[PDB]
Amino acid sequence: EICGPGIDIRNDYQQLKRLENCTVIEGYLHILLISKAEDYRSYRFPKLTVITEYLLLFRVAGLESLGDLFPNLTVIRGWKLFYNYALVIFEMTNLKDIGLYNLRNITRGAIRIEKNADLCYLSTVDWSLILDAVSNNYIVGNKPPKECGDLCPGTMEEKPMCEKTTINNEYNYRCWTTNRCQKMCPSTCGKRACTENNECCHPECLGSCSAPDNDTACVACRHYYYAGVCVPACPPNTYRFEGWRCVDRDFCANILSAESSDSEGFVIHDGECMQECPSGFIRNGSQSMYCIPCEGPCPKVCEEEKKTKTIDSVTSAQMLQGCTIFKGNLLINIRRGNNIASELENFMGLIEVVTGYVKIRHSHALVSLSFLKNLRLILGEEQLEGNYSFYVLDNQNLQQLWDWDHRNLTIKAGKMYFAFNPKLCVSEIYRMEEVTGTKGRQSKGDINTRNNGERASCEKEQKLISEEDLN
Ligand SMILES: *[C@@H]1O[C@H](CO[C@@H]2O[C@@H](C)[C@@H](O)[C@@H](O)[C@@H]2O)[C@@H](O[C@@H]2O[C@H](CO)[C@@H](O[C@@H]3O[C@H](CO)[C@@H](O)[C@H](O[C@H]4O[C@H](CO)[C@@H](O)[C@H](O)[C@@H]4O)[C@@H]3O)[C@H](O)[C@H]2NC(C)=O)[C@H](O)[C@H]1NC(C)=O
Ligand SMILES: *[C@@H]1O[C@H](CO[C@@H]2O[C@@H](C)[C@@H](O)[C@@H](O)[C@@H]2O)[C@@H](O[C@@H]2O[C@H](CO)[C@@H](O)[C@H](O)[C@H]2NC(C)=O)[C@H](O)[C@H]1NC(C)=O
Ligand SMILES: *[C@@H]1O[C@H](CO)[C@@H](O)[C@H](O)[C@H]1NC(C)=O
Ligand SMILES: *[C@@H]1O[C@H](CO)[C@@H](O)[C@H](O)[C@H]1NC(C)=O
Repeated sequence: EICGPGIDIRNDYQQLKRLENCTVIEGYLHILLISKAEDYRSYRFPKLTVITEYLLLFRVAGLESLGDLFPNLTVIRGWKLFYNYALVIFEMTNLKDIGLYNLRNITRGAIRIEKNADLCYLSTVDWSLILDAVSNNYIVGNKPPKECGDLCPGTMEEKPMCEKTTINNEYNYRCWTTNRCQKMCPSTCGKRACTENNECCHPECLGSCSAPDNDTACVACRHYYYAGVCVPACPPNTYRFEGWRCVDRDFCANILSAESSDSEGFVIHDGECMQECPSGFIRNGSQSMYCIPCEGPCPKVCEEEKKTKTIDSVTSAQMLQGCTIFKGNLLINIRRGNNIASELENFMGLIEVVTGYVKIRHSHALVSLSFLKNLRLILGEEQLEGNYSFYVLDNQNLQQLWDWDHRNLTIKAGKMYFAFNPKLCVSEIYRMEEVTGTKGRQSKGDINTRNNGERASCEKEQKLISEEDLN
């Protein structure tokens, strides 16, 4: 049967029993960190014929051959890879050979056969028969051919049974083990598979087949599998799923059905049943199976554990990246200021709306609030003591807010307070008021002219600080 998604086997060999019914592993297979006992015997899963992504064996000892486990693995489709590799075999102690003696096609990605001290029967395999892109294989740290002394079936008596290819200007016999030769097909068949008796398969059959010229006798499909048939494409009203099979809509619509997911569910876009809409699309309603183009960066509501996000750096604003709506409060408190105003804007420039309030305090690094490039509205659903939506205090260099000519912003509810911005002419402050519609909701210690703009050419008034500021 089909088992998915990626099976992750490890620490106990006995976990390899999770694989006893799988004929197809829809996803990857990981076998790490296991140690088979020389004492205890062994498993063997002849049912496994296909793995839709990659096969990765890492740091496993006691296993002396993979054909021992998967004597019938025939295709590793490589629909998703472990970093370019469809087949990774690393630090596999004891492994004396690959033995994957029915492996006939790695549809995608390459292979990595690294530090396997005793691995042999390695130079005797013709990976170009199995893989296209052999140039990308990565091989090193295995057992040296001259110490291996491999002999293909027949070599020792005197009736070679294996075929010969040339690999790296060496013309020799190809085989997976001493008793098993690598299978090849009659040239007649061309780019097609063939039976055990060298009979060509249907052009759709991938890997191999039970009866020639029959598209229902495949061991795998070249393209898509469907209703017992290797199809060259999915039939109308059935959709590609996982790169290898066609599934109808109620199947797609019922995939998380054994689970209580609060997430938006599977969608069907461009003929494929997939868990999520394509990059610039959005589901046209919540839990609709239909994806529609966003028409700009897709809407994205960001909301964190705490209510007030305090951005005290450029690194701290990382999470804001991509967001259109910040549900919470922004406390922008940036002191250190190389040039964080273009860096910040690649993080905060997309925010159109803040649901809470915006507090700018101690932000000496800043000269303008213009990196909030998309901010169109502040909702004021939560406000500082006093009823403040917009609160700006102790800002040494702030010269402007936003450009009150090139830009528009609105404060649905709440009011503002300004203090201790020496480079910030009250004029801007007075303009912002008109624009945001917060004009008229302001007390008058709010916009003081004694410590706001005091040291900037402009064009409770002549004092630097006052009792009015202790309020
Ligand atoms: C999300 O998208 C689905 C799928 O719709 C398809 O893709 C969309 C992205 C868009 O391209 C659609 O045009 C396309 O179908 C939407 O499902 C469709 O939903 C509409 C909603 O009513 C259905 O159409 C209706 O069919 C009725 C029965 O035949 C017909 O009576 C209706 O006509 C009456 O109402 C219309 C609509 O307002 C009116 O203009 C007419 O004059 C008349 O009074 C109406 O056409 C489609 O059949 C849909 N179903 C399917 C299976 O495709 C889905 O609604 C949408 N979700 C959200 C939240 O928008
Ligand atoms: C391993 O198997 C694939 C199977 O081919 C598929 O079916 C073809 C008829 C074609 O339409 C492809 O899309 C399918 O992948 C081999 O790769 C295909 O090779 C054919 C012929 O070279 C080529 O036209 C396709 O583009 C290839 N398909 C893909 C996805 O690349 C591949 O060559 C086989 N590897 C070896 C060593 O034989
Ligand atoms: C597989 O099937 C057998 C019998 O149907 C069952 O006992 C075993 O628990 C199953 N293993 C899995 C992983 O399904
Ligand atoms: C292929 O083989 C199956 C069973 O042997 C058969 O029933 C099906 O009809 C065959 N396909 C053709 C085209 O004959």
